[PDB]
Amino acid sequence: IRVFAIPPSFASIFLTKSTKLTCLVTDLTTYDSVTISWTRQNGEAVKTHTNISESHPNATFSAVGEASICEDDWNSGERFTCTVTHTDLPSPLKQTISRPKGVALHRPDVYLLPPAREQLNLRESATITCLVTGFSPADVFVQWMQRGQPLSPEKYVTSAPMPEPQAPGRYFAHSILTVSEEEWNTGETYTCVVAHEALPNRVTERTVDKSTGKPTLYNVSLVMSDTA
Amino acid sequence: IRVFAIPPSFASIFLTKSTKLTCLVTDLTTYDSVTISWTRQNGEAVKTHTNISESHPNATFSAVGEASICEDDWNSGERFTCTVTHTDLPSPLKQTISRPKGVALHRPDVYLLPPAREQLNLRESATITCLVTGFSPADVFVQWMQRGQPLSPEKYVTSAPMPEPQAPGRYFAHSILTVSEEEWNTGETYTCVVAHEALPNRVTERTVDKSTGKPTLYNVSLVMSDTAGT
Amino acid sequence: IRVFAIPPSFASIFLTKSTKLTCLVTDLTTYDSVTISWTRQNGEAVKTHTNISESHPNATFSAVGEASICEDDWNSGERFTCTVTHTDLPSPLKQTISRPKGVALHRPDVYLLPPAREQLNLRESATITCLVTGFSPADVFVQWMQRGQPLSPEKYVTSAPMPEPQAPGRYFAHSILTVSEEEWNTGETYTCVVAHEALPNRVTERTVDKSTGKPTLYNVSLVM
Ligand SMILES: *[C@@H]1O[C@H](CO)[C@@H](O)[C@H](O)[C@H]1NC(C)=O
Ligand SMILES: *[C@@H]1O[C@H](CO)[C@@H](O)[C@H](O)[C@H]1NC(C)=O
Ligand SMILES: *[C@@H]1O[C@H](CO)[C@@H](O)[C@H](O)[C@H]1NC(C)=O
Repeated sequence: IRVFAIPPSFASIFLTKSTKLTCLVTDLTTYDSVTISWTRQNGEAVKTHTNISESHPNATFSAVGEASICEDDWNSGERFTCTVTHTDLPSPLKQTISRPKGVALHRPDVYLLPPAREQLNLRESATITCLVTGFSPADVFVQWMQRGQPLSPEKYVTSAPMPEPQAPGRYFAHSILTVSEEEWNTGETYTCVVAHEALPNRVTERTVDKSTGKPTLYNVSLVMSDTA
Repeated sequence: IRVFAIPPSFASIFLTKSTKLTCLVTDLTTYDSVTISWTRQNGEAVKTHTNISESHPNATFSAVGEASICEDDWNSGERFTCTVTHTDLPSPLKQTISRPKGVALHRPDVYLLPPAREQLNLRESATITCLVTGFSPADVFVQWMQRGQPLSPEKYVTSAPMPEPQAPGRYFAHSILTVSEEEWNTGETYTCVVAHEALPNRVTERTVDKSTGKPTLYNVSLVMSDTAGT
Repeated sequence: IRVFAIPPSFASIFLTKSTKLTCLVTDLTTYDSVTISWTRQNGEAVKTHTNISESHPNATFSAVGEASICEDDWNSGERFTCTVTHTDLPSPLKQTISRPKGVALHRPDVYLLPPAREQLNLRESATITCLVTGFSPADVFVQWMQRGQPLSPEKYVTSAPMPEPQAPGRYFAHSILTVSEEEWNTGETYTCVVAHEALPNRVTERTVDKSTGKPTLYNVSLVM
């Protein structure tokens, strides 16, 4: 009986714009009369459940049980407890869901680095990296937009957060968006959206352009002489 | 009896980090045992209703009650009804406020405008404006932060939304942050934050500084008289 | 009751080069004995109000009043009282129309702002705004002129005056001009004029174009 109730990630919270709690049974024979429900503080019980599949190649009952509940309820510590009433165990399988309060809350520092000059000289592609550093919960979401329109998820790839060597509490992550080199030369502005809990507005946007790392000063001095 | 309530705009709920709506009753006699609550169409009212204001000396109430309500439930289209029971009106008075449905949801087109040279040449101050235009509906919230830190609301003021001349459906707004010239000389982010429901992430951030724009300056210092005609 | 006595703002007197007094009749019987006051302190009667409004659908009667009063006489501070002799009230309602005096006059500091780089990069429309700062009181009739010919009122929108955050006495105003990007690229010597009483000539002009907004870039030096 593997009731792995993994809380949805913050990227999943701002991806589908809905908080779906997870209480899924793994490695168990599919049976009937399973009355799953969520019990919280003050005895509230609101639930809608779908995605029930009788047959599985691994002989594991799905019992996905995804319900839409407001984010403020999670922010209030409602301790969402799953109550899977399986036949073998008459007592409901209690699995609580709550945010691990007590962790450090450091806002990320978003830096939109310009593409390398040699790669643009190669005239093949233009990969703009979005270096996100300094976040303790390590729950970061990176999304790219062009002219205010979000791009397809397959154009940009985001690496999983990993601990920072200098700061043990803080974490860092990176993501790259690959476009054509003349697309970069066109003058389009790319915005990197970084979603995190510690941010005052929960998101942060940085804009990159052709004129973000150009040489502000040219100091050419043409000196010509006819003597040794 | 002028019955009216102020619906919680997106700007207010974005500023307060919570969704709360007020029930307001005007031109009624001063009786005790006030029972006002926002009843959802399923028949379940608000949990708590506190912070009721005190009557004006002119025998007119502007009392407002606040409660914690889910934002998804409000903006999904579910209308909220306020029940008003009092000795003056034995029949239960009802109120209704709800955001309009079917209105065009177009993202704002934010273009921050750097200040002109002459305001910098004058030594009094510098004004940085964040031109927000082409957004529907009219409601919008503009916030200014410096280096990721929120600034005081007294420094920046947001203009009231007005329709765009080209398109009647869209609207445009202004927000000016007045800062000293020496602050503009130093490198500061001075981020402009625009909040709107039609945006995907609901927040648009733009940055500006002294090095913003700044076409490349050339310093050609050529020496040619050393040849002296071979 | 209530009467919509709207004093003529500085914009109205600036546009028509004359003062057009307005005292809108509201909340009165449509076809009852009505006597609106249109006399000065001395009692002289102005010319009869023109363009009388028709019968409003509700019980309230509507009427548009106009008058031709001078500039300094209207600035002299005499009282233009609006009172109506009507049978629905035993006593007539008085709402005097007069300029409020004692307000400080501050010279506006207008500074036109070039269009943003992102707007010039996306290239859908070009919005040129004329920022008005440090003007008091809250009155403005800022305009927009194209190559010497003023643009249509519909093209430009003038924002309502609001108190300045740093200076409570002073106010600010906005006036955007939505134009084509190619028009800005070609250069149409757009100009902005702002109307205010505190200026020595009541209006000042600022000129902008594409070459404006571009500093000196080419510091080529010839030395011997
Ligand atoms: C540019 O070059 C000149 C000499 O050619 C030098 O004196 C000057 O310091 C240089 N500019 C900067 C910013 O260093
Ligand atoms: C431009 O060149 C002149 C002549 O060499 C020099 O004196 C000046 O400092 C330069 N300006 C810069 C480098 O900003
Ligand atoms: C331009 O060049 C002259 C050459 O003498 C120099 O004095 C001046 O400082 C330069 N200005 C800039 C902004 O580089």
